[PDB]
Amino acid sequence: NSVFSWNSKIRGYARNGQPEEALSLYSQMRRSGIKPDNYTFPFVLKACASLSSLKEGKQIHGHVIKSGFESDVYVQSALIDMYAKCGELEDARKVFDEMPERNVVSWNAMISGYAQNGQSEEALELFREMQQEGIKPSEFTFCSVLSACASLGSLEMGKQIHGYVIKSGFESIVFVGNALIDMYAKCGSIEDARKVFDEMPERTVVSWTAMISGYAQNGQSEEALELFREMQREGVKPDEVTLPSVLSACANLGALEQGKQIHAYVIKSGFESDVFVGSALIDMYAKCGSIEDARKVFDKMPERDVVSWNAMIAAYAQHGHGKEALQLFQQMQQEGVKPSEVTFTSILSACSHAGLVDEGHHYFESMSPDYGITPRVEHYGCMVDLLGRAGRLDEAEDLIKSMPFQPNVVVWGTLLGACRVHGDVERGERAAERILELDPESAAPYVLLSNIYAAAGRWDEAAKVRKLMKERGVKKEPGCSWIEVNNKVHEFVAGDKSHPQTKEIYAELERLSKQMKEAGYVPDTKFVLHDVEEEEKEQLLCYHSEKLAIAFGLISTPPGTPLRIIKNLRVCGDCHTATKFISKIVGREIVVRDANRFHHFKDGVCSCGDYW
Ligand SMILES: [Zn+2]
Ligand SMILES: [Zn+2]
Repeated sequence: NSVFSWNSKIRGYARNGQPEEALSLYSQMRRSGIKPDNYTFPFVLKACASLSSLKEGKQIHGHVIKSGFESDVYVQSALIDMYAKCGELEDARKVFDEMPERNVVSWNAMISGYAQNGQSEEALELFREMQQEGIKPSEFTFCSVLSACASLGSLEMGKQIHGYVIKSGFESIVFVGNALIDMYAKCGSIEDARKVFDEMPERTVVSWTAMISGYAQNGQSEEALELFREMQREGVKPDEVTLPSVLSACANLGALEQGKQIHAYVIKSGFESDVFVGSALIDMYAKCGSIEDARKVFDKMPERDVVSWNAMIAAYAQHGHGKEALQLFQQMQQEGVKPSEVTFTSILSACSHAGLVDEGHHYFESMSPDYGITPRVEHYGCMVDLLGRAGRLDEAEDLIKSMPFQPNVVVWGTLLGACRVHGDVERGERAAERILELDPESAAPYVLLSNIYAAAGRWDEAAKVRKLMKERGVKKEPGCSWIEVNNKVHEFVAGDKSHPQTKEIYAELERLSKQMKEAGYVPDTKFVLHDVEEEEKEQLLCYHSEKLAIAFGLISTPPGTPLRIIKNLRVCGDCHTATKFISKIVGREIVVRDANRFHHFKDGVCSCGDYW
């Protein structure tokens, strides 16, 4: 016999998903006295990479040295790919540098090894070095560096690689089209991603999934759903990767009935038992204001891993069911499910929204000694929110300084929001400037500080803050409220008159306002950000978008039915008070999801405890 027979059988096993059989063959060849050649080693090393077995891979490296093939280009490229897929990028790089000759396959193995393992900068650096030497990149090369740009968020870089793909005539390769959509979406230019998606002559389910995900991640949930319907019209079958993004779009919109329709499709198509689909269903029901249906999904799941537990814990957290989240955190450990840093963000968030100060401190301090997990900046952010709700503003600011991280806008905004609740003008002042230094084009610090000054009677400084905001050309996005009625999502802006039942909506607000007034409600116009007469301020206040949505819900659903409102920005203090009164008057539960919290208004009381 000869090595050519063995190579044929090893090639067969290695390319049919039987790496262990290929390696078992390689061992037999060794005993039989037939020596491998430069064609055997890539297949056996690829088998090692398929199993993520560094030990055997290192043994084969030893055989490559002894056999005198330390200079063969294909063997060395196979060594690179083996070390990379085994999580040893330094060993792979060492092999790449010592090579006496490299072809394009060797560069792709090293570049892709970096991109697939997070080191996006070194991947692009390697790619720049590759182009100076004049080595033509293949379509796989471009897919790797496009994924590196997507990770880094550098849009201008991806635009460059896009031109390079146009130059190399790869723009019609299906994989390249998918990689470009993914890059543009994650870099923020969703229109250019759609431009690529429409131009593709051939689209797979991966192509549709990338376009749908991009829309869903950039908040554009309606276009995601429209493309998901279009995808069914063209005959492209969604799979277990498509559905989470579709569910995420439903989650953002808060359309509970649209979510249940996608849930039934999930059941029809047999994807319900998929673990990411189930976690997405939990999140979707939670985000749609139905903690009961999220719990039903969780309870009937045949398989519950860490992301399923995290999703259900996070679901209870954002609804302020703090004790239930912690009960689940305990139950999850008793069932042998190890927490992650995501679990701790959720249970610390649960302690925040429910005011469990002592519980939050103990969990946070227990992260490093009692688990393997060192706190990240979001865990410190949760703690700053916890201290803020407790009125311990000094502790919270000191924690921001004493933090072993760079303070970000989230952590300062948390403190700034806490300053508004507790009337801490000077600390609010400091927190605002810190936010402006980090993000000068954000409107939230200006509006917040103006509110601070106004509540404290400092009308002059409040006006100068608003004046400075207009000067710097910074504008806040208009408010917006959505409500699902009869399987349709109705949108309202402040003072809306475009709805076909405007007459009945405004008439219902008139009737309702008479009952609120008789119950003690007194409009507070102090923070109507409009330089107009008092009587005009009260008229604007009457028709803030969440009260239009509540009124539409009241005339469109039978009495006693819960109402579920989604607000894009924030529920102003007067609408929060107003909705407390309304919930008792109409005998309904009213659920408002604003940017930060879930407000459950029940019998004159809100679940947030008047801190948001
Ligand atoms: Zn309001
Ligand atoms: Zn509330």
